[PDB]
Order: sequence, then C-alpha cells, then structure tokens
Amino acid sequence: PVFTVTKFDKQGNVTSFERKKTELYQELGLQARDLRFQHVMSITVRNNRIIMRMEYLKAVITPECLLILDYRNLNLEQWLFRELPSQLSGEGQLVTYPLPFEFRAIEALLQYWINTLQGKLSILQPLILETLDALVDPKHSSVDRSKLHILLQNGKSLSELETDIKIFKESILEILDEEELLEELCVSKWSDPQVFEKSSAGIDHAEEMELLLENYYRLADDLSNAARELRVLIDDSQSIIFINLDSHRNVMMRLNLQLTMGTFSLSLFGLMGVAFGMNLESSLEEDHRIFWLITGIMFMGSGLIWRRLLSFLGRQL
Amino acid sequence: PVFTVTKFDKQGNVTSFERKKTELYQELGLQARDLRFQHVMSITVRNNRIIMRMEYLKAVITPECLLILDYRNLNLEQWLFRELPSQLSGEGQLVTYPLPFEFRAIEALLQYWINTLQGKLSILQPLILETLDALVDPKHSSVDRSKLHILLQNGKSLSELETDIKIFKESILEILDEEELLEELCVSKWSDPQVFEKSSAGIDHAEEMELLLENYYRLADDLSNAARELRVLIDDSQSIIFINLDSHRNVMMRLNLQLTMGTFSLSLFGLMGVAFGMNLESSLEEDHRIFWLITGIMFMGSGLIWRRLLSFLGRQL
Amino acid sequence: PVFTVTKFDKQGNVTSFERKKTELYQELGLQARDLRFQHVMSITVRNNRIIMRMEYLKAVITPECLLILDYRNLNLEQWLFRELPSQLSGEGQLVTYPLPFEFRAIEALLQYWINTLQGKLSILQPLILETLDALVDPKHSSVDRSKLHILLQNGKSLSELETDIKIFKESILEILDEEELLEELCVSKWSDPQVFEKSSAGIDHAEEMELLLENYYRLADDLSNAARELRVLIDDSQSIIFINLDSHRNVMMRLNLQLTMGTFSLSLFGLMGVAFGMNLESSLEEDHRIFWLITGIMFMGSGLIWRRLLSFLGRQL
Amino acid sequence: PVFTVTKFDKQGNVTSFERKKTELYQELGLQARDLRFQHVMSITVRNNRIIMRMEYLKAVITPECLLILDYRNLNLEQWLFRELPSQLSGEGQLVTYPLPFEFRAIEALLQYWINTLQGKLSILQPLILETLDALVDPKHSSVDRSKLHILLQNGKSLSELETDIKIFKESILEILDEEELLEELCVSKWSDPQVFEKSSAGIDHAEEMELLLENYYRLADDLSNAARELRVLIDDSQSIIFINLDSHRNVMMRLNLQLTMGTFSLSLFGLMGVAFGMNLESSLEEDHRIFWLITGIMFMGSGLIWRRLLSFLGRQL
Amino acid sequence: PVFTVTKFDKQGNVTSFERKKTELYQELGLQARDLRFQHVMSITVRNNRIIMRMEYLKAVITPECLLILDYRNLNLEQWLFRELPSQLSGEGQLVTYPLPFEFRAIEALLQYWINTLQGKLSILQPLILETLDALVDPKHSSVDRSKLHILLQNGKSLSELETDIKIFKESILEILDEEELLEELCVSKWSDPQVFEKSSAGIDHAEEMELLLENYYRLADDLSNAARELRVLIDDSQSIIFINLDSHRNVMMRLNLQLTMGTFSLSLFGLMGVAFGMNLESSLEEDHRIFWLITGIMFMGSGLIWRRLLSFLGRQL
Ligand SMILES: [Mg+2]
Ligand SMILES: [Mg+2]
Ligand SMILES: [Mg+2]
Ligand SMILES: [Mg+2]
Ligand SMILES: [Mg+2]
Ligand SMILES: [Mg+2]
Ligand SMILES: [Mg+2]
Ligand SMILES: [Mg+2]
Ligand SMILES: [Mg+2]
Ligand SMILES: [Mg+2]
Ligand SMILES: [Mg+2]
Ligand SMILES: [Mg+2]
Ligand SMILES: [Mg+2]
Ligand SMILES: [Mg+2]
Repeated sequence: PVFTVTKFDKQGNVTSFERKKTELYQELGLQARDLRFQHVMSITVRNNRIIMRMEYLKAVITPECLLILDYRNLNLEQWLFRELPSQLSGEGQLVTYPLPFEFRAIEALLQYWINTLQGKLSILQPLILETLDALVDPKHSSVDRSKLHILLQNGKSLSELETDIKIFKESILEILDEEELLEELCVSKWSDPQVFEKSSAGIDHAEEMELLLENYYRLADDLSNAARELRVLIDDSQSIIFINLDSHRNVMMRLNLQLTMGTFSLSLFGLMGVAFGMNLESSLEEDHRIFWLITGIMFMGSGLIWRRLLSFLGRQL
Repeated sequence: PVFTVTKFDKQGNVTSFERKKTELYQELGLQARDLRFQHVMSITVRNNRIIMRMEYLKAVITPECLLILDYRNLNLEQWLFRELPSQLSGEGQLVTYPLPFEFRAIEALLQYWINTLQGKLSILQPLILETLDALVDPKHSSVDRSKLHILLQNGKSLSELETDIKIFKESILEILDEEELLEELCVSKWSDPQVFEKSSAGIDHAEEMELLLENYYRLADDLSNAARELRVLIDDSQSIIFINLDSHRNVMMRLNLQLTMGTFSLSLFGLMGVAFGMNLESSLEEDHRIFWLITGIMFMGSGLIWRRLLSFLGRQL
Repeated sequence: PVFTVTKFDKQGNVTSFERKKTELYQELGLQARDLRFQHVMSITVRNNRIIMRMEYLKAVITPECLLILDYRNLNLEQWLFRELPSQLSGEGQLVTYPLPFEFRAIEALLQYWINTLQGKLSILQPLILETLDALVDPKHSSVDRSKLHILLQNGKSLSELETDIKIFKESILEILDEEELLEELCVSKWSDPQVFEKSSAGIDHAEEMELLLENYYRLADDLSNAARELRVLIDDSQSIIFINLDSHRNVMMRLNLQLTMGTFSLSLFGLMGVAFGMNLESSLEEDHRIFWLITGIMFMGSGLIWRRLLSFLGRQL
Repeated sequence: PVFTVTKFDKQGNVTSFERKKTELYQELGLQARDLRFQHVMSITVRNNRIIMRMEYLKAVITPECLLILDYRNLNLEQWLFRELPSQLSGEGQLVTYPLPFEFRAIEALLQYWINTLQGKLSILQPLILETLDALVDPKHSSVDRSKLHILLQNGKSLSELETDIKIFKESILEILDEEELLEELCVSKWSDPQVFEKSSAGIDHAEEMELLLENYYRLADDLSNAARELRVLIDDSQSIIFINLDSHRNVMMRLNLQLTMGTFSLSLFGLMGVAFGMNLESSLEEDHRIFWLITGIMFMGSGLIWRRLLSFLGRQL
Repeated sequence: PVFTVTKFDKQGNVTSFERKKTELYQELGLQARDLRFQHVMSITVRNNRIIMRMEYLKAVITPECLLILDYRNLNLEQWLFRELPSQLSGEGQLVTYPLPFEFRAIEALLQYWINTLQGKLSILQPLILETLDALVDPKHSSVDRSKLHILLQNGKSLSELETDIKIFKESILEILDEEELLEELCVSKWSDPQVFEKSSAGIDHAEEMELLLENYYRLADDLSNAARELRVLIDDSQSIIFINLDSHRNVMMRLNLQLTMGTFSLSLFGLMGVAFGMNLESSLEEDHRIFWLITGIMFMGSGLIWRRLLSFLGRQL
C-alpha cells in the first residue's frame, strides 16, 4: 500500500510525502513485521529504530529524523506543523543541554500523549461531577431520566481512559525495569559509537533516559489516581442515591398508610350509616334523638379509631 | 486406544491417519505421561518435542513435522486443510527469513488460538452491548423479562472467555520469564547442534523466539482489556437499571399517594352525605336551603382538604 | 497417647497397628514438634522424612515405607486398603521408570487430595447451577423461600472449597519456588548418597520431582478457575434476580395505580349520587328527566376522568 | 517518666519494679528512639536487644532476661505470673533441646499473641454465625431491628481483627524474607561469639529460628483464612436477606393488588346501586322485578369483573 | 519569575527573601527541570540536593541549609517560624547523636507531613463515625436527608486522604528498596568525602537513613490501615441501612395490606346495604325482622371475612 509520512529532520523542518510500504522498509532498514502497528500501546526498538504507537499516533524515530505515519483524518495538523517543530528544533528551554535527537523526539511524543490523556480527564471530570452533584440531592422522589444516560456514557469513557493510562504506564515501566531496553533507546550512541562518545559531557546516558521516562511514568501515575478517585466517587454517589430513593419511598409509604387508616376508619363507621339508609323498617325512623346520636358516633368513632390506628404504626416504629 | 493424527511435514503436505497411542509414544520418542493432555492450557517441551494443548486443539511439534491430535468432530477442517498448509509452507510473507519449522508451527498454532479468542469476543460484545442498551433506557417501568436471560447467559460466556485469555497469557508468560524454557522451544537447534549452527545468520535465536511469544502475549493482553471493560460496563449498566427501576417506583408511588389523598377527601366529606341519607328524622328534611348547602360543603370541602393534603407531601419533599 | 498407624512398605503391603507417640518419634527419628500436625495444609521435610497433612489425612513418607496416621472414623478404608496398595506397588503404568518410593508415595497422596477437591466441586457445581437456574426465571413475583437456604449453604461450602484449593496450591508452589525445598523431597538420595547414585539413569532428579509437583499445581489451578467462575456466576445470577424482583414490583405497582385511578373516578362521580340520595328537599325529586341525566353523567364522567388519569401516568412514562 | 518492668531471668523468676526511662536506656544499652513503642505491631532488633510490641504488650528480650513494659491495667497477671514463668523455665517439653533464652522468650511472646488473636476469632465467629442464621430465615416480612446493630458491631470487630492478623503476618514475614534480620534474632550468638559456638550441636541456628517464625506465620495464616471466610459469609448472607425482603415485598404487593381488584369491582357495580338510591324519580320504583334483577347484576357483575381482573395480573406473569 | 524562599541554616536561623528562578538555579547548582515541582509527591536527589514536594510543601535540602519554596498563603507560619527552627537546631532530644543537617531536615519534613496526614484522619474519623451512627439506628422509616450529603463529602475526603497516604508510602518505599537511592540522601557524605568520614563514629550511615525512612513508612502504614478500616465501615454501615429501610418498608406494607383487607370486607358486605338502600320495591320494606338481620350479617360478615383474609397473609408467611 502506502504510508502517509510526515518527516521531521534534526532542525525541525517538516516534509510530508507518500511512500510505498515495501520501499519504506528498505529505506528505514526494517521489516514488514516491525511496522505492523497491531498493538494499541507499544514502544519497541527494532534495529536502531524507535517504533512507537499510541492509539492513532504511529511514529518511527531514526538517528537523524522523526517520521509520523497515518497522520491524516486525525486532527494531527496543529500539533504536527506548529507545535512539534518548535520542540524538535531545540529552541528555547536550555541551550547548555545539547541532547541527541532521539531524546527530543521521545520527549515530544511522550509529552503529546500525556496531554491528550490529561485533556480527556479534564473533560470527563467536570461532566461526571456536575451530573453526580444534581443526581444526589435529596429533594426529589426520583432522578432525572435523561442524566442517567449521561452518567452511563461518561462512566464508560472513564473506564476506557483508565485503560489508556494503565497501558501507557506499563509500556514505560517495561523499558524502565530492563536496563537493556533502556539502553536500546540511545539510538545515536549505537549508530555512532565513536562520534557520540566524543561529546562525553553527560549529554545522554542511562540517567538522562531514565529521568525522562520516569517523569512521564509519574505524570501518568498522577492521572491514574485522579481517574481512580473519580470512579470511586461514582460508586459512592450511587449508593447515596439508593438511600435517597429508598428513604423517600418510606416517607410516601408512611403517608399512604396514615391516609389508609383514615379511610378505613370512615368506612368502618360509615357502614352503620349505610345500614341505617336501607329502605327497611328499622323501628327507629320516628325518634327525634337517634339521627344526631348516630351521626355523632360515626364522626367521633372515626376519629377515635384513626387515633388508635396511628399509634399502631408508632408502636411498629 | 488410537490417536487421529493429522501430520504436516516441512512442506505443508497434509497426511491423515490413525495410530495406536502405545506405538505413537515410541514413534515420537515420548512417554504416556507426556501426551496425557489433562491441562486445558499448556505449552511444554518434552524431549525435543513441543507439546501444546489449547482447549480442544492438541498438537505436537517435532523437528520436521507438526501433528494435530483429536481433530475430528471439532470443525477443524477448513483451518487444517486449507489455511494451515499455507502458513506452514512458508509461501509469501518474507522469503529472506528462512525460520525453522518450529517457529512456523508455533506461530500458526498461537495465531489460530488468538483468532478464536478474538472471534469469541467479537460475537459476545455486540450481543451484550445491544442487550444492555435497550435494558437501560429510562422509558419503561420494568425491563424485558426474556432479555435478562440473554444477559445472564452472555455474562457467563464472557467470564469463561476471560479465563481462556487469562490462562493463555500465563502459559506464554511462563516461557517468556524463564530463559531455559524459551531456549527449549528451539527444537531444531538441539536436534542438530551443528547443522543448525551452520546457518548462523540470525534465523532463529533467543530474540526471534521472544519476539514471537511477546507478540501473542500482547495480542492476548489487548483481549484481556477489552473483555474486562465489557464486564465493567455490565456492572455499570445494571446499577443504572436499578436507579431507573427505583425512580419510576417513586413516581408511581407519588401518583398513587396523590390519588389516595383525593379519595380520602371524598370519603371524609362523603360521610356527612351518608349520614344525611339515613331513614331517620333529621329535623331538616323540610328545609329548602339545606340540601344545596350541604352538597356545596361536601364538594368544596373535598377540594380544600385535597389541596391541604397535597401540600403535606410537598412539605415532606 | 497413641497413633493409629497404617504402614505401607515398598511392595504395597498393608500393616495396621498402634504405637505410642513417644516411641514413634524415636522409631521415625523425629521430634514431638515435627508431628504436631497443627497446620491444615503443610508439606514439610524434617530429617529425611516427608511430613504431609491434608485436612484429615496425615502421612509420613520414610525412605522405605509410607505411614498414614489417624485413619479411623474418616472413611479411609476403600482408598487405604484397595486403591493405595496398587499405586504404591508400581504395577502397571510404566515398567521402564523405576522411580523411588518417595515419588510413588508423594504422587499417591497428591493424587488423592486432588480427587477429593475435584469431587467436592463436582458435587457443588450441579447443586448451585440447578438452584440458580430456577431462581432466575422471570416468571414469578417472588423466589422459592426454601431454595435460598440451599444457595446460602452451597455458597458457604464453595468458599471453604476455594480456600482448600488455594492453600493446596500455596503448599506446592512453596516447594517449587525453592530448589532446596524441592531437593529435600528426594529422600532416598540423601539416605543413600552412593546406592541411589549408582542407578544414574534419570530415575529421580530435580526434573522428575518438579514435573510431578507442577502437574498437581496445574490440576489445582484448573480447580481454582472452575470454582472462581462458579462464585462469579452466583453474583451475576443474584443481580439478575434483583432486576426480576424490582421489575415485577413495578408491573404490579402500575396495575395497582391504574385500578386506583378507576376507583377514584367512581368515588369522585359517586359523590353526586350520594349527595342526591340524602333525605333532604333537593327541589328536583319530581322531575322525570333528572335521574337518568345524573346517572349518565356519573357513568360517563367516571370513564372520562379515568381516561384522563390513565394518560397522566403515560405522561410520566 | 517511669517504666513498670516485669523482669524474667533465664530461670523464669519473676521480679517486678519501676525504673526511670532515662536510666533504663543506659541499663539496657539502648536509646530513647529505640523504646518509643509507636508502632502497633513491630519486631525489631536494636543493639543485641529484641524489641517487640503487640498492641498493648511491649517487651524487650535481652541475652539473659525478658522484660515486659506497661503491664498494668491490661489483665496481664494470670499469663505473666503463672503461665509465662513455666514456658521460660524450659521445664517439660523436651530436655534434649537446650535452646537459648531468646528462642524461649520469642516463642512465648509469639504464642501469647496467636492465642489472643485465636481467642478473638473464637468469640466473634459464634456471635456472627448465630446472628446471621436467624436474620436469614425466610419466614418474616422484616428483620430483627436490634440484631442489625449486633451484626454491625461484630462486623467492625472482625475487620479490626483482620488487620491485627494481617500486620502480625507482615512483621514475621519481614524477618523471614531477610536473612540478616533473621540472624539478628540470634542475640546470644552475637553476645558470646565463642561461648555460644562451643555448644555447636545445632541448638540454635538459621533453621531453628526460621522454623519457629514460620510456625507462627502459618498459624496466623490459618487465622486469616478463617476470618476472611467469615467476612465473605456476612456478604453472602446479606444478599440472601435482600432477596428475602424483596420476595415477601412482592408477595404482599400481589395480595394487595388482588384485593384492590375486588374493591374496584364492588365500587364499579356499587355505583348503579348508589345511582338507584337517589331521591329522584327513576320511573322504576313501582316495578316488582327490578330490585332483585339489579341486586343480582351488582353481585354477579362484581364477581365476573373480579375474575377478569385476576387474569389480567396472570397475563402480566 | 520569583521563588519565595524561607532559608534555614545549620543553626535553625530563619531568613526569608525572594529570588528569581533563573538565579536560584545557579545558586543551588540545579537546572530548570529539577525544580519544576510537577509531581504531587516526590522525593528525589539531584546533584547533591534533596528535592522534596508534599502537596503544597516544596523544599530543597542543601548540605548546609534547608529552603522552603512557595510558603505564602498556605498557613505555613506557625510551623515554619516557631516549630521548624527548634527541630533543625538540634536542641534537646539527644546530644550524643550529632547527625548531619540532612538527617535533621529530612526528619522534620517527613514528620510534618505525617502530622498533617494524621490530623486529616483525626478529623474525618469522628465526623464519619457520628454520621454513620445516627444514620444506622433502626428507629426511623427513612434517613436524615441533610446528613447523606455529609457522608458523601466526608467519603470523598477519605478517598483523597487514602491516596495521599498511598503515594507517601510509595515515595519512601522507592528510596528504601534501592540502596543507591538511599545512599544519595547522605548529601554531606558526598559533598565532603573526607571531612564527613573523619567523624566515623556511626553518626550517619546506611542504617541511620534506613531507620529514619522505615519509621515514617510504618507510621504511614498505620494511617493506611486506619483509613482503610473507616472505608470498610462505611460500606458495612450502608448495607445495614439498606436492610433497615427494606425492613420497615415490609412492616408498613404488611399493615397497609391488613387494613386493605378490612376495607375490602366492609365494601363486600356494604354492597348489600347499598343494594337495600335503592328506591325500588324490595318486597321486604314492611317486615320488622329483616333490617336488624341484615345489619347483623353485614357487621358479622365483615368480621369473619376479615379474619379469613388475615389468615391468608399468614399462610403466605
Ligand atoms: Mg481503552
Ligand atoms: Mg527483550
Ligand atoms: Mg473457561
Ligand atoms: Mg522447569
Ligand atoms: Mg398501595
Ligand atoms: Mg378505597
Ligand atoms: Mg476451608
Ligand atoms: Mg526453609
Ligand atoms: Mg335513601
Ligand atoms: Mg485493628
Ligand atoms: Mg534493615
Ligand atoms: Mg488526593
Ligand atoms: Mg534511579
Ligand atoms: Mg430495593
């Protein structure tokens, strides 16, 4: 096929072209299996070439140049053509530390990925915090139906972000743990064992590579703790939501039971009113002191039975 | 008994026959304990023979041939006779890497198992996603009864798939961790310490075996993260289902309580209508301005008591 | 006190007797602290003697004999007198592998314990599967009261079985990890450094002991995964049970609310029927076109209010 | 200040006195930072002195004596003056193993703490088992209100006990893992490099110290599994309690809905009875075959509507 | 920019000033990347300087002085100017241990952070305990709405505190695990390899640094267990809250069902009273022994049906 290559030289100059994969393997001195890019996160060195893939960002770091592959249709235009050249050129920062190009390229790629991981968390966190805050207030019998889908979607994005940080840390820690892997990153040292050793002023050794990789492992470790705390907060907030729903359930069920007692009291003493309303000879239809006596009994009796019933639920706490 | 053997030579030729287990041990130079195949996942080397079992796939890799055992009644016909010979023959790919037959056979077997593990996840994931998506919508008082059995069955298949990936990774990592185990896989090297060493051009050494095994450990590690995220999503979606069920429970319980208040108001003020309907002398049956006054009181009184009761639940939030 | 000893010689002959603990220490060349048997799972070697305890099975493996202690009232009669002698005698299997008696005794004891652990799971699994299957069907408002106690008891037995497998694996892995511990198991080698070394044909070395112990670690590892999946299935099934109970709760609560609306509609429009049934002058008792008009209003009005109320809950989704 | 010291010599003699902390540091050859006792669990050796703290038990093991500090108001009277002297004196047990005083003192202190940890579990376990057993029976609509506080308190004590076992195991495993730490416990060896080496009969070496410490690590490991299983059982029992509560909730809700259907049927067909009871001209008050016809319709119609409604919930499963 | 520096010399004298970052790098012999302070918890040594950050506390420990950076608007006035000088001066404590300034500065900084971590837990624990205690009492149908927000906020602060302790332990354990990292803390040793070695009386070696760092790892380990137990107690208490809410839900639902049975009984037998109240010829309006017979049937029949219905729910347990 073809690889859309954006090539940065040691001076930060940007050249973009297109080359066949078969010809690129010979030009880079690699094989077809080296540039398969079939791992979502991987930082490997194959024949003096640093091959890194971070999700959509596939790059190869050569002794003298940095190549970005498959840079189209991925919003890799502002960083690639305006921010990346400045970092690779070495301008500013410190002029007393002329580190090799591999250190500048590895730092630029690692910094870029830690920025997208940080940016993803800086967007998820306000969304989850604002959705959980209004879902957890104990002032409603129910919850917002639409905002539960937001929490479900944002929780899924949080778990995918947690994996992205986790596999970023594993890739860096794999190189840090093994000294041979860490030494392989010093690409210019092996390309020129004599020219690079001439400037033996501590420009790049095992310490400088370890310091660079440990810096981004700790930055990603900060992301892991912040993303893990957010996931813990989601679980804690949902448990408070469950107590809120089941507490107002009991409040409405107590009011319903109190009103049920009142309707039973009226029905119990309204039965004698219904009984005395039948069109049968009650032998009392002529008395003038029976209607008001029964009417008083029904109203007072309903009140007394209601008061007695209300103490029944109070007895049941 | 007998072993149904499908034998592939160094040229990919397929020969199928049947041999007694006792005779196969002598032919292979093995013992009865070596070919017990009592472990669901195992990759061991016994006397210059690579013995691998992956669930139903049992294979022995010899210096010059690959044997597949118990290949019947397992749908091992398309891969065995059409896809496996092409991979073992070495055609295509790279003609500049004449790797030994053991590397080709190990890669073909490891690739096949990572494809079935990937295929199992590629089927479970859409089924779980589509069942969870329609179970979680907050537009129904209840959930689909039949689709809960689908989620239960698919969740069980997901946990069995998670174990299959987990024990696949452990088997590969066991060989990767120990250099002696990794060196044992170089079967042709030990069979011919001089003939194999003649082609000392980096065809097969500790790096090539490590690169092959690390490739499939990372492919299975990708499967572990994808299957673990799916299990996390199931738990997150069920918690949202619980909030949905308990929120509409509170909505229906609030409507029921509001209607209960209305029926109590009618019953409370309908008692005086029942009282005035008895066949007793009320001393008011002749007045012409008492019927409409009481009728108005009952209807207005029911409304006022209902309005007062509705504020009672509003006071209870 | 006394130890009920069942002694098996190198030929598998069974002798049972009773000896005092104090005399047994001198006969075995051990101490009182060595045979305390105070650990539920332990495989230790003390002065050229392999001392193993597996729950109720306490055994000491000597250079020339195997002793089983406290074999009474534990159903250790079929295995001890019919199955164990055959395995220790070395008959069958392979006649070309004259392994020492310690290998035969360790294998027989380890095989026996992996069989009881497998048998315990082969009984728990059908019981849990059949109880969960009928508890999870979404065709009942509630669950079987009696079968919840079965699940509680079987879940407790599953967790105790999980610990039995876990501590069995730890005991084997402790010996496997340390080469000195693994070498101590070669009891006959240290008893006869010259006689055993005479048959230097690979009968028993570090590989044969490691292969035997790794075989039973992997068999127990299979048990751990099967028992862990069952525990995961219990948790998954209970969550589906909770959704089933809370979905039929909402179905019955929706039917109750729909019938509550119908009774309120009848009560609301039955109040005018009660109002017109009082024994007061309504100034309409003589008209012939008022009774049927009011009766129609009550029945039609109840229907219209019921239809309007039914749309109210539909508005609330 | 002052330290309340209970001193045991090599013969088990008990002497109790009080000494200032400043003078005790010089007498013991220690510093103020060594005897801070600010760690709840700690077993450290500082200048040939074994300093151990186990919650309230603070002890210093010297070459020739064992000192217990802060032994007042802690029920340390029966063990200190009646049980501890017997163990330290070396009487009974084995007279052929004249182990140094440090081994006897370490064993006595470690045995005492494993007894209090075992005793705490032997009290919690029956309390939790008896509370869970009667809370889980499916014969009550609710649970015992008072016994939920017992489970909450006993669960809190179980988690504190789990930490006590966990940090006891970590303290022992720290010494076991490092050989230098294990060698420091041989206090008499370093105090008298020549006198102790004279009795080179295996009285105390790296094996005897390792055997003593591994014995109590495994005893505490047994406690960890028993306490962990109890915590798992609490969680399993509570989930069964939730199913019990939500199953009888559905049973009472089905009975209430069935009775609600019956009251609606009476109200629906009682409306025509109320309609025919108004004091309006119905044009049917003179017929003799209308009263019983309507009365039959109301009673039969209520039954038919009730039967039809009962099938409605049966349709909803 | 500028760094607000509070400088403490070897005598504890406090000097506060303001210096530009660029000039401070040259004065301290460091680089811009060394003082980035972009890690929430970090204890690193860069060119004979101990650089530590603990949340808001950023400090650099030099051979002869301790510098605190960004000390404004953080309540760092009482500790900085009244408590810190006393600890750094070396007054009191022990005059026989003239440890270097780095040991005094590291101890003062580590002690300060363990005090703020302890103080945060000493505030959270009473707040959570008092909120959980009154939320868990089984004497209310519901829970306090306002106190659920307190538990949610305090649970979030507890999880952030748990991370603060966790990363404090990781930072200390990283130095403890690696001897080279631990040796780098001995700043005065490398600054003066001969002057420091002159006082070879055990003032500061690998043991003294290890003892200081292990002391604060164990103090933070105590905090981890106390904060972890509190989080476990929150989860246990919430599960008891759920049982309390669902038990009183069943109690109120049983009372409501018992009263529903009573109202159905009155409605069932009140239908014959309504039937006999219609203005139709019942052919019984003249009999004198029919009114009281029907009235008795309605009242007795309601009681008998109610008693029969009450046994129905008793049959359903
Ligand atoms: Mg992801
Ligand atoms: Mg490698
Ligand atoms: Mg499986
Ligand atoms: Mg091996
Ligand atoms: Mg109700
Ligand atoms: Mg009613
Ligand atoms: Mg057990
Ligand atoms: Mg050992
Ligand atoms: Mg009337
Ligand atoms: Mg504790
Ligand atoms: Mg140490
Ligand atoms: Mg934090
Ligand atoms: Mg380092
Ligand atoms: Mg519930």
